[PDB]
Amino acid sequence: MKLSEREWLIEQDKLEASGKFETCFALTNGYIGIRGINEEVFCEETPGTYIAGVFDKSTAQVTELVNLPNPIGLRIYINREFLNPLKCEILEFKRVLDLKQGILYRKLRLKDVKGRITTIEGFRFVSMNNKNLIVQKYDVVCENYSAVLNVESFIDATTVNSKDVPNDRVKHYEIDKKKDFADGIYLGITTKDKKYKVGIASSTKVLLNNQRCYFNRFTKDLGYIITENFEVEAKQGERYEIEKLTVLVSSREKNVGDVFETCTNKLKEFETKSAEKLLFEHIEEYKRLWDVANIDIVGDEVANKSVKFNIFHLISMANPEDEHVSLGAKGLHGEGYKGHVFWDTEIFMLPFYIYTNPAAAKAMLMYRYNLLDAARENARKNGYKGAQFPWESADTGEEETPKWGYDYLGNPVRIWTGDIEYHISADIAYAVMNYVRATDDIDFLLNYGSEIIIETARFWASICKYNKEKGRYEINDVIGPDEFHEHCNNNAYTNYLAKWNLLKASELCNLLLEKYPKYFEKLSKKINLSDEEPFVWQEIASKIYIPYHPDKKLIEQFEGYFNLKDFVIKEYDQNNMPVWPEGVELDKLNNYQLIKQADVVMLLYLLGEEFDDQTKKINYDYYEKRTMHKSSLSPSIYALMGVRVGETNRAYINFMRTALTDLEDNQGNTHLGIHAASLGGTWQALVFGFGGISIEKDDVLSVNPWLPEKWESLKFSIWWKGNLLDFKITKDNVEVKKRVEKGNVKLKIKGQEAII
Amino acid sequence: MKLSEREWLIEQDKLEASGKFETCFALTNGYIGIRGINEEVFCEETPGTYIAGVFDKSTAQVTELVNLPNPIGLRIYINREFLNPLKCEILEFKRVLDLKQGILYRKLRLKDVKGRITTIEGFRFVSMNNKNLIVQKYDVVCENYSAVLNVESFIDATTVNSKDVPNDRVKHYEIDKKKDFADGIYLGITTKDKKYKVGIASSTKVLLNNQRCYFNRFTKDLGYIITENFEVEAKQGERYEIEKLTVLVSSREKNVGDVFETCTNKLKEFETKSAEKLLFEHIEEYKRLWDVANIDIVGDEVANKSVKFNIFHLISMANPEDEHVSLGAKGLHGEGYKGHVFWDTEIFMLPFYIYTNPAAAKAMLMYRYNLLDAARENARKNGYKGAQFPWESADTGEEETPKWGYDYLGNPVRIWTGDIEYHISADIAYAVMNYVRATDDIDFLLNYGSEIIIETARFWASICKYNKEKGRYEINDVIGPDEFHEHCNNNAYTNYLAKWNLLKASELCNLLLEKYPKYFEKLSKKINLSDEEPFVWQEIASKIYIPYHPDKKLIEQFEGYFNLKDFVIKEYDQNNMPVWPEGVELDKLNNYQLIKQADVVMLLYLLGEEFDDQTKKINYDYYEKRTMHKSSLSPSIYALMGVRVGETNRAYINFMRTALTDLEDNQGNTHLGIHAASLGGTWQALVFGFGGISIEKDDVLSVNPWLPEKWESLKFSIWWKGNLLDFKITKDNVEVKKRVEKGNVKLKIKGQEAII
Ligand SMILES: OC[C@H]1O[C@@H](O)[C@H](O)[C@@H](O)[C@@H]1O
Ligand SMILES: OC[C@H]1O[C@@H](O)[C@H](O)[C@@H](O)[C@@H]1O
Ligand SMILES: OC[C@H]1O[C@@H](O)[C@H](O)[C@@H](O)[C@@H]1O
Ligand SMILES: OC[C@H]1O[C@@H](O)[C@H](O)[C@@H](O)[C@@H]1O
Repeated sequence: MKLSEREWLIEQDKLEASGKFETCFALTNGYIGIRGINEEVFCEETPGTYIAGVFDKSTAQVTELVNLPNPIGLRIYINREFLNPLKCEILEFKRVLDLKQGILYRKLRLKDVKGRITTIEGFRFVSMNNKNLIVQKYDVVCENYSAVLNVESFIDATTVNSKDVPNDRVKHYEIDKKKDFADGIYLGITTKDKKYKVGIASSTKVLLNNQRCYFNRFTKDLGYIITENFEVEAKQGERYEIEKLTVLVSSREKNVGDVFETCTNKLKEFETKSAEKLLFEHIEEYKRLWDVANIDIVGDEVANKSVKFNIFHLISMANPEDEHVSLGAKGLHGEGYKGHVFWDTEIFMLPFYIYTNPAAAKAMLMYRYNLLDAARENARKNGYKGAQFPWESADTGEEETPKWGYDYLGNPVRIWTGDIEYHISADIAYAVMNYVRATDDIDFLLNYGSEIIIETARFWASICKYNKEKGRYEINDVIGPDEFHEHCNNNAYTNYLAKWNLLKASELCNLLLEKYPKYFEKLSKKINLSDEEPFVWQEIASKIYIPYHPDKKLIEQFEGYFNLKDFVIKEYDQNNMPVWPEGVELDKLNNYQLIKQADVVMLLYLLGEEFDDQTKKINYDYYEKRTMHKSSLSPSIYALMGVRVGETNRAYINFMRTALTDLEDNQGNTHLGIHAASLGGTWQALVFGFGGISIEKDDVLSVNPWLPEKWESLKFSIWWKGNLLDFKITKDNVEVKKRVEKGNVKLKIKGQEAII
Repeated sequence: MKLSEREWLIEQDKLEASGKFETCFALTNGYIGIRGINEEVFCEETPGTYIAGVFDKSTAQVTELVNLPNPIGLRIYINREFLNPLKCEILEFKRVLDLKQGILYRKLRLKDVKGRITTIEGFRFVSMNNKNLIVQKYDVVCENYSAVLNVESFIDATTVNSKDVPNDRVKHYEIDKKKDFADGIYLGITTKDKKYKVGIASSTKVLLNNQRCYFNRFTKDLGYIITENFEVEAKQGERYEIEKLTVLVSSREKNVGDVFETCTNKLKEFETKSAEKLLFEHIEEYKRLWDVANIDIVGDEVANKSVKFNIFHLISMANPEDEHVSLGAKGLHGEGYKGHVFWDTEIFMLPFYIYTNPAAAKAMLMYRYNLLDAARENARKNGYKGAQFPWESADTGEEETPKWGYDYLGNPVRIWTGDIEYHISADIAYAVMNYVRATDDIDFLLNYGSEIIIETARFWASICKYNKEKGRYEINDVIGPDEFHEHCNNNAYTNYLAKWNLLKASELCNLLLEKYPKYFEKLSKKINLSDEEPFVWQEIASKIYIPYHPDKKLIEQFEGYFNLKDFVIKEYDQNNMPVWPEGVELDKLNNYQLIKQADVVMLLYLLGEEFDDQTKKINYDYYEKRTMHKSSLSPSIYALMGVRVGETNRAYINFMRTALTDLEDNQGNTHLGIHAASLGGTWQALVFGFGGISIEKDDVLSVNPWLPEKWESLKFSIWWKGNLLDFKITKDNVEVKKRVEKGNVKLKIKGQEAII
């Protein structure tokens, strides 16, 4: 293995425990996730070992993505004394994530108090093609000495969730078995609710010139830590090659029967290939994905690198084979938000997959399809009809939003988002149409998508409330995307999206009846559709209230938002983020016009082909200036929409706010996990903002790019109607090339229609 | 509580993890022992939690004193984040062991990265009179803030033995059960060989003005850790009191019945007593101990204070109520030597007890008595007779000396002390007489002691070999007190002591037959003692070879020793310990005249009333120059004999070495546990060296003091034939007063009879 050039490398400065790097250096294949801890597992490190879909509640308030035993641990002892990196003089330190190859490398050259110098150089990856497999390889060289070296491998099944918060800590698993099976060591667990079993097999070997070079192997059962240990009579300057393969299998897999048998056989197979060869198979997967997803920015090396970083974590975390999971708000990179799935995925993350790997996007839509029954049950429990998707989803599709937490001031507080942040159900319907529009996947629409869109429309028809005096339908006592304002009436974003979802479902019903009558019938029989429902939906939609001041062309975020105390945003912090205005009480956010994130502007982004340029510009200007950017979701959408409305003054800096969310930790909580929505947002702002792509009413692909000052070019590729397109954007021009000649693509390049 | 004056305080300078101070501040009551870690249990700390007599082997090479779960842990959290003292600015730090009240005290004033200042102040003790009880009491003041404090009490059963050595690391217990019993938390273990069960019940509470002030208690089951948590809405300046009581019960106690029930009942009674009542009981016990054992040295503060330290640890570690344990080589203060009992106890430590609290000496000797069957089996199976006491003893009395270890160069070695360091069995018979002569405890002598002495004489008769050519009995292939020399023939120390044991045994049989013939009958039947044996002993003893090299008057350590290469000890380190001469190889110590510790000079101390002053001088002079002091048993014996031969500067020098063994860590390995022999050594150097005491034939207490230049005054007390004698030595004068009268006392002060 050879490192990629610097352009592809993300570097940690200093040898130390770091929450931030544990997140940025977290490695996943969309099934296994592993936090970027150091292999020694130092004192203050937070390990993270996750398998997608493996959730457990036990004594916690809601179900949580399980922190499984930590299997990657590896220590070196010199004559039975732990070679402790933080205890040595550091002669050489390098530590990098290689985004092109998807490996985490680390090289240490250490001088201990005895003046002995040792080299430890190696890497690890979570296999993209062997989803069960983790691979670690480290060369060790005793440069000026000879000694007995103990290579210690260990699985640590003392891990817990919420390790730093005494109230919330819980161990979500019990240890079923531990075994020295000669060829390695095994530890198996069952989650405490008993819904999942996981096996972990690990096998370490120490070689010199590809022979096993250890005089003794022993194993230790230390309670809930099991170890595998190789003693080597190490001679000065010789190259001791340590390889550790670890396999994780869960009872989610078809169909395994015994995780122990499956683990250990899987490990046998992996043993017949070399570390070199598992690596090459791993790197091929990254080639295939980068070939489409890579974006080249010329003139801004910070932007270019930060964008590779965003994309890499996006391409790493999705598994199109798994139609029973989707992407948590922090990927598989940490515990913040408990591995739950929000609108972050449908609205921020999904378009990336729609346009770069449509099979991933479909799988994540199949997650929602498969939880339709839980969404129907969720509706029924709240007095509504159709499908009411939860604000926070895990494995069953029940509402997993906590009811209690702590506010900005550390006080206990009720959490209302699960209860009344309803827009999620519309967001999923929108994301369904977005996927089908892009791919022309009619099969999906007919068999799965239509049912989702119609059931969420049924939900919206149940919650809309007719106000007779006013001759309008309202949706009252909600939270819109701006979570600062709770118990609002007629959030415009919510009302509009509901209105969109209702008209979409009618339109679909009449299309399926006219054009796909056998599919219409099967849907109608499955979900009990009546002939009147399409009309009922048209009628509610025609009269849903949108708060709107025609004289000022301003869309009011929710009724009465205009009477609330205004406030000037006067300064930015070291990371160029808004700082709260003087006067503001952080538990009275409801009384001001300050907003957390894009809300009307989010609406203007999603349903933009239905508002005029003046409107978009006017509402952009009003809200952008009142936006605190207090969610990692916020800046991407203001970069993207800034461009779209000619208000490019601040487009660059919002863009760099999203792109550096975790690399500069600009929200201060990167240690909780990757800000997964902001990754998708960054990609969207380049392609739908700077790259100037927008979709028009007749599904014609319009292109009106704007590059910031520093950028001479921007290249990116998207899938559009089954055609792979290459865009090259420069200061002056736009070129679009099809990668396969054949098929017709209609574009509107700066007001001018063009065929390719 | 109020701290004692500074003369009675041992101070740590700096807040940190420290093996040295874990040992130095280990607290014990002779049942429980607890290493001097900080409440929080920082990452580099080495907990030790032991119960006397609780030993397990499992996968280890030999049985080891078990490191049980660590029950003392206590951490504070402010709004859910750990107040970690190592992460704060330390505005104030004080940590002392109070030798007089036997409590460990710490005060911190901490300033965190958020600017909040917190004070944490308190202490802990392992109850001297309630042998199952650990008491902890801390005050917390939030000096410039208010917040929610979480007080977390934890029992950590993830502990193991030999934690920092991978080959040797062994968890010696399984967790039987954990329970939240509302007024506390419970964890029970059973050791892996199943020989001991232990219950731990702990109760924490948080009070403001002696009223429970927490709004919530909760407990957590985190695998092999259980926690008890208290949430407090803490207000600036208020003093919150945390009290933690912990009960440890083992199946070594009588009538435990159900362990959970016994533990939680005991803690319930203790909970009826205030901490101040509990502390006053505890201090009263130390008061009773110090009233006899305190030694007052004037003119030298370093020596007066380190002496308090040495006696503190001795008085803390003996439980005269327990006749089935004795003192391990490192007390109950660490895992060094695995809790094994060696000649250290009978010869070094036991005299301190014999003269300051004989009841403790007698229990220690009953430990031996109760292990005679094992000593008989040990003899038998080695092809010998009588009672061959093991070199290292634990619970069963079988030989527990490891056969394999690592030499001075780090390489695997055969350890031969268990096989051929035979002198332990005479050492025990010596200790018996020593104890009996001081106390006139005839009953012990008739019922217990005589059986020991006679069965060890039987051993010595059975190992002696007749050399027909040279006309004498020999004991060949031995290790004597100087362990640098292995497979020696006729070690003088061993031959004389065997000769002493044989003759003592004949003598006792003659006394028993004549003065107590019923007892002589009962013992003779018990052990099948025939009429002829005592004549056999007398006969073997008359012909045992003693390497005199007259009339040089020079006792050769063993035969051939004088032919080995001589080296000059020339250099010393900054603690004044001998450094190896140049040209010495540490794997060839058998070929040199360098010795580890007192051997011939050990013999001149123990059987002093049998060699003349000229003889002593000569041998002291020859051997001291050759003594490396590579055992902490070495310096005290040379101080003592030094004074006895008027070689007197080197006496003070050796004395300060044994005084400071742990406080200056002069052997470099204080972190393993207290050097328990050296404690006794120090005491004996004072009383029998500088103090001038010896016992000459016919139990005449003789006194010929020599105080060092610095010393104006030396006071101390001893029990002699049931009399408590207070002694006061000044450079010119000696006085003696009875504080308790009993036996008649035959006293000589500088050749002259005296009265009292
Ligand atoms: O998980 C509980 C809640 O936490 C808040 O920090 C987020 O803003 C909500 O969207 C979420 O529902
Ligand atoms: O990322 C999870 C949630 O975090 C909150 O801070 C945002 O307000 C929500 O819109 C978001 O979905
Ligand atoms: O415990 C094994 C051996 O260790 C050595 O350090 C000691 O010198 C012996 O007296 C003991 O038997
Ligand atoms: O302290 C236990 C043992 O340690 C060894 O180093 C000494 O040489 C022995 O005499 C001693 O009994």
